[PDB]
Amino acid sequence: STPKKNISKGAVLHEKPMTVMVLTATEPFNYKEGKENMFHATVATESKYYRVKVFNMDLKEKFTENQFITISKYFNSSGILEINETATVSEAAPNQMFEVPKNIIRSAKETLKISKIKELDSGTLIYGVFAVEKKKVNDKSITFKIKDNEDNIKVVWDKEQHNINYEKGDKLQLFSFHLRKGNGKPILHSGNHSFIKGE
Repeated sequence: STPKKNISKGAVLHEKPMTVMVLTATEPFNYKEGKENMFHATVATESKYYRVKVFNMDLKEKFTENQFITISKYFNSSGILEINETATVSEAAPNQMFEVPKNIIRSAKETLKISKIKELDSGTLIYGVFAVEKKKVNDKSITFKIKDNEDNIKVVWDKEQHNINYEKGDKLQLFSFHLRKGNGKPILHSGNHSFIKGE
């Protein structure tokens, strides 16, 4: 009876309602064959921004820029908000609304330096806008080398390569990539919810 369907392993349920303002939301996309589409979103309170993964497509209309929504029975997976059918998502009441500080909006849309990304814990989910230095396509994987002014890192995508035709010099917007660290150079690797988009 599946109230944790599509939800990450050790995600914590939050029953208390939280009002947020929607900052950004991607289009729905297929992340896994046979599964309902999902989309990525970023959302903010007065004190913080959150990355959001929503697995219920009945909610896309709720996730529009500058809309205030009240969310309850959502899951928290190491700081990432995950929303399925269990959640209640309603239009916010006027007195639940608020001003979002400029610094919160800025840091929500900000891209970390690659050198700084490598300092995060292994398993940290990575988001951001990066320039492509080069790419290698083989049959089983696409391997990007992304760079900024100071550093570079390898990005591995081993899922469907239908719309991953980006080229040298293009900027990629990455969503929910896994930072992998261990015996060797850190890499970013695609995972279940990984998504790439231009612009």
